[PDB]
Amino acid sequence: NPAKPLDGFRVLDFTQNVAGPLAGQVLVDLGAEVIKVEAPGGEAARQITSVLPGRPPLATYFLPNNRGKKSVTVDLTTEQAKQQMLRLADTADVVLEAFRPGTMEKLGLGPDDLRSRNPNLIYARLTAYGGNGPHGSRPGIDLVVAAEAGMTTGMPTPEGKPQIIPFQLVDNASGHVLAQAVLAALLHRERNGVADVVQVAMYDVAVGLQANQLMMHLNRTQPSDAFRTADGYIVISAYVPKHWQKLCYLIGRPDLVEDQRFAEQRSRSINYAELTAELELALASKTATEWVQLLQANGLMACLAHTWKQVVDTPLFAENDLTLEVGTITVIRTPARYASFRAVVTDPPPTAGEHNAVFL
Amino acid sequence: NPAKPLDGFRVLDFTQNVAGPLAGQVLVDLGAEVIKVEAPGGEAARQITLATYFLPNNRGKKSVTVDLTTEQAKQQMLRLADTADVVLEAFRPGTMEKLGLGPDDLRSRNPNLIYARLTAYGGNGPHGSRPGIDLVVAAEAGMTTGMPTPEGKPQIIPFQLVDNASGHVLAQAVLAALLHRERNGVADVVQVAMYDVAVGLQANQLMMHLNRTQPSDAFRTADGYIVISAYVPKHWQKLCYLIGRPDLVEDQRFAEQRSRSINYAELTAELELALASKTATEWVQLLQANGLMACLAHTWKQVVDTPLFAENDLTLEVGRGADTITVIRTPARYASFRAVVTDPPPTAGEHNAVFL
Repeated sequence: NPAKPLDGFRVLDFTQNVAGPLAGQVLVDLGAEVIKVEAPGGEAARQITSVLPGRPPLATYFLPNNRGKKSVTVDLTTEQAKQQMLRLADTADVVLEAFRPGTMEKLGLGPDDLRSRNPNLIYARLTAYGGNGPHGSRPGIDLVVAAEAGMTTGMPTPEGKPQIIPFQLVDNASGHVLAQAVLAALLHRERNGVADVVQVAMYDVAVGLQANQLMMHLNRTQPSDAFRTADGYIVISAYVPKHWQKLCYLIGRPDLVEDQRFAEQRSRSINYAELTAELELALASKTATEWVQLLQANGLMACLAHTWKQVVDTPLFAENDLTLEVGTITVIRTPARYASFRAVVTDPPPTAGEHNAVFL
Repeated sequence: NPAKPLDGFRVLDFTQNVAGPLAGQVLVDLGAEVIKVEAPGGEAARQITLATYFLPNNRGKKSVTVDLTTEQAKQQMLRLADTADVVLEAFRPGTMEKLGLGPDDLRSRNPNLIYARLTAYGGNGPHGSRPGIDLVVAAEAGMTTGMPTPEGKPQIIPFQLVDNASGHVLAQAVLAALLHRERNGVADVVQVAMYDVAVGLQANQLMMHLNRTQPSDAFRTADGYIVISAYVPKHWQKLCYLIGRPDLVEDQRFAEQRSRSINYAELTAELELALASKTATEWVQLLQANGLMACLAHTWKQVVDTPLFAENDLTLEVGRGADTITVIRTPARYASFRAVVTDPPPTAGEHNAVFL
């Protein structure tokens, strides 16, 4: 019922898989009409399912990021689709595209093709590596882009194998950055009358996520770690003088405050190895849950390293109202929250080509 | 010279550390006037060196120095907010209210003011009231799951992904709010919790517990590891011929995609047997020439020197002539204007005279 930021805006979404569609989902949550353009028979990600005992399989990649969207089914190689897409684009505020560089141009749907017809059209491109040269022309997925951008650095594994982060951080981060860039473009148009071309590379996002560590190499705080306890590990960050002193008294080790090895913070960094040893000797007297309870009650930053299975059952997780029901299946909402409207949609994903008679 | 999306907008930035200032930096790049509010001595992050935390996210901002506990600074902030379009704040829940600078305090005076709050855990109740930093929020949101360590220690990701992702999400939400105000006349309160962002980055992994593909990994070679993803039927087949193992294509253990996943341990031994005859660099060259996804697992020291890194124009220089400092630009790019700034960070309190 209440107004949403993007009411009245129409988005043509050519993207597949996760990053581009998440950006589409963010736009939907903000009130835009987002029209998926899929290959005949539907997007391939519709078929990639996970087993749910006693129930139809769950399209774990497709369903969460295409709720409340509309769908047209079209074969982009034929002349008929080209014309339908050109007519559909004349009515659009935004085009979202995530093919590898050069594709849309070969189809006759490039930024120049579409923008010559519609001077108010915002054109947004998401690629793996940028399309700025020969090395950046390649297709990629999360796992390979993450590793090529350096995200395995400094994480030792038992076998000496590079550590591969087991969630799709580059995809999901890229989705939000693209959404950000579309929003900026919409504002640019609204205020200045300029309809822009926007480009986001997953590689650039990944580099950005590691910017501080990368920076030391562009130019030729303890205790803050996980620690053994009597039972399980505890994560503690207490390196600011007030917190550090507080910590030493709380674990029953006042001697550490004035120990010349640990008294100043720089000493804590140089003698970092000795410090974790002293802390773990002291932390041995309680379980991690007990230490977490004690340290938090005294205003120190500490927590358990929860597993995914544990996270979803914590009181904090329940408190933040992070889930929605899609008719039933449970999914996670987009992170940004607003007071004057709810940035969620209850609608299910569209069936493949559901709105062909409506838009073609 | 050319118009920028946020020309004419003024932002009041109370944020510290990485997450919030990154959002401010995006706003600067998009043309906004962003005014930092710092402690009298200057933000603490100015001193944590050389300055890996402060310099990259505060270029082109202006700076005022004030002690927020005093009534004089309180009044100065209230007058300044009367002129502002956006407030960015990243203290723990309840803090700004205690200073008399909460959303109702500021929005009562300025009905067009957008108020944006970045917290660690949300502030929606008792559990989400705590302060936090990247490392602790990441572990509490589940980001150590499924990563085995030599010593059995939980694996802590050594870069600030939750901070930097949160900044972009905040920037996104501020942009949405600006459009909301522009089109619907609503000046909103915006909230982004780092925990919520962290949950979102892991959404598919979390989702399996709310309701209920090979080869794609790193592999040993003669020298170094190679990362390969070739699990799609057409790609799987190409890989087998290129590494000299046509027998693997029809091998009952590996012929179907589901089989490769079940027998991934055997698959890995067979693949590494073949990959042992060449260096990782050699395999990357060969596999890419044939349209397969493969790369080295570069270190940070290596990434910066690659031809790919150079192609994408990812760095900018801060200062003039010699002894400039190199930083990384924000990722989104635009044709009608450059989302970059040359200007250096402000000195502590540099604009005290102009704003207070």
